[PDB]
Amino acid sequence: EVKLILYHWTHSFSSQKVRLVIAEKALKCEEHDVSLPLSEHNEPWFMRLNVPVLIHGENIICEATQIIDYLEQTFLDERTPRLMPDKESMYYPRVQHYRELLDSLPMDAYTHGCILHPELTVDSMIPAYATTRIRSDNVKYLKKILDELEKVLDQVETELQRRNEQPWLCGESFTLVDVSLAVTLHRLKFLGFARRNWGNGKRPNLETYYERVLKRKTFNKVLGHVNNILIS
Amino acid sequence: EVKLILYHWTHSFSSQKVRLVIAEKALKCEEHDVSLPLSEHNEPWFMRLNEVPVLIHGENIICEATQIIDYLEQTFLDERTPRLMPDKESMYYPRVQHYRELLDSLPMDAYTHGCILHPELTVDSMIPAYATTRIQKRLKSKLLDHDNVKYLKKILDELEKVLDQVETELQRRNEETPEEGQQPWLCGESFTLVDVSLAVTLHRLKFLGFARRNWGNGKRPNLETYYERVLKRKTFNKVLGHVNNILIS
Repeated sequence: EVKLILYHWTHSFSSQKVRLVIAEKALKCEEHDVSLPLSEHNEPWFMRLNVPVLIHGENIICEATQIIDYLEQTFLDERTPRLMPDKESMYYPRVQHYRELLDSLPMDAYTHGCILHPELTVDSMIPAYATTRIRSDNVKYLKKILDELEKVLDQVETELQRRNEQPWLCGESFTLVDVSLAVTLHRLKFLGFARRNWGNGKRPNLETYYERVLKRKTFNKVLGHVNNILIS
Repeated sequence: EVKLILYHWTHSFSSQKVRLVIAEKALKCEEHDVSLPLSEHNEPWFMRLNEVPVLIHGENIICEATQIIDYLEQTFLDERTPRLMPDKESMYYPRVQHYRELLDSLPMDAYTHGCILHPELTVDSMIPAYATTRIQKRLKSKLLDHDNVKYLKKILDELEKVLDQVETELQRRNEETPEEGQQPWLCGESFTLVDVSLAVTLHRLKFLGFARRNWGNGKRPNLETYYERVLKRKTFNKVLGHVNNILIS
């Protein structure tokens, strides 16, 4: 047989997307978490959120987006679910529009702007002493990108509204745009930007979506513990 | 110790640079050649030229040759481990980094595609002729061939201009060196990354058949001497000794 091999950091955002796509497709994959609990400077994984790789026979693929595209285009046995509609399908141009819009969110900026200036976060799951340690980019820049997020989240909420006409974001099937949405939100919850953008009083369809995928078997099996700082 | 793991294609240009740097620094590395003798269409390595390797070192994943080579030079710093780049503050650094960029910017991919297509522009190519034969419309494809040939010529004239500079630099090194004694490499006495880029480039042009155009029979004699000298270098032979022999899988 031909082995499928993945070298990744368990807590890297992009790696989470890749590993969830692997479970959503029911692929056997030999996964190697190369990260270490404590660094040489004695730091745990939630301190070091500063690219994964897939080896499949003769192919080497790098960066999550490229690994996911490789997976979608390569495993086409009928039993293997598709997470993307046919390239000439009516549905592709919409799905790919949200997928690009979600895959474009500055997660790097969010995580760095959560440790710094934690005032903008609410119920952040990162210990408070990271803020002190990391203070040895600016609030102006950070507020902006947070407001941009609202605008993006506004689009998701409005598009999510269409519920009975249960479905997922773009249709009946769980698609690649759902791994981007699911993993994005779970990270925002870790950073403390969840209460700011949904919950009681705000975006009820989005609050229902987030809670629904926490109950999903594949998501739970793959990302159930990634926000638990007690686990290496 | 912490393992060095390398996934690569033996015959890819970028894998060749990385593997040679590993051997020049005398690093232990678990190397995995992912390539297959025969493809799904039952084709050998010399049929299938079109490759980005990855290095796993502890917690680091590094992809692409230049980035892997920059990673090696910067992290492996034991006193017994050779450096292939002079200290950033050396007289020599700007000269080395300047040729390093000049060589690492050559479109090797376009040279190999333009060899499989349009072999009439190659001489004594080592790729079989039968690789080419396999690889309102009438006037559309005619215009593509014309544009691709114009491009291929252009980049081959650029190669010559790169090789003219190398030849002149090797002339400076020959004038500085007594003919009895240890001959320098491109930028000085030490073998540097720019020498691994140059060696692997020249070996590859030889394979594609773009050597006789650029050296031999009086043209670029220092470069010719350089090429023949690096074929005898121990690490080069150990690592690349057989990468141009289509009889070996």
